[PDB]
Amino acid sequence: KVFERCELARTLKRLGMDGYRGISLANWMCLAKWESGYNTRATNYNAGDRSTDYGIFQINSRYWCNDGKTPGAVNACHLSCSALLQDNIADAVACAKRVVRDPQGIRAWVAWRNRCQNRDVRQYVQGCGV
Repeated sequence: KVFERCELARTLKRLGMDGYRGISLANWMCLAKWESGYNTRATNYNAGDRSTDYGIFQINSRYWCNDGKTPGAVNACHLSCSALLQDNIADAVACAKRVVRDPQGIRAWVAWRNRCQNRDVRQYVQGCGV
C-alpha cells in the first residue's frame, strides 16, 4: 500500500516511533518519503552487491532481514524480508527500531543524510495531529 502522508504519521506515532532513540517523527517521515514514497511493497535490487532493499524504509537484506539470496548476509531483525513488504508496517517499524539501536542510528540510511539531515523537516508532519 501507498500511505497518505498524515495517515502514515499517525500510524508511526501509534507504533512508538516518535522520539525513538532521539529520532523525531518528522525524521522518520522524511526517511519513508525519500526511500519509498511511503510505499510498503517496493523492492529495489542492488546489482552492485547482490542485496535488495525492502518496503517503506527500504531496509537492506545484507544486514537486516533474510531473503536467502544475498551472499554472506545476516538477519539482525530476525525476519524474512517478506515481512517488510506487508501493508501492516508493525514488523517494518520493529526492524527500523533495530537498525537505529546500532551506533549510526538514522544515519544508517544514506538517503536520510542526503534528503533529511540538517534540513527543516517540519513540513512532513504539518497538520497531521501528531
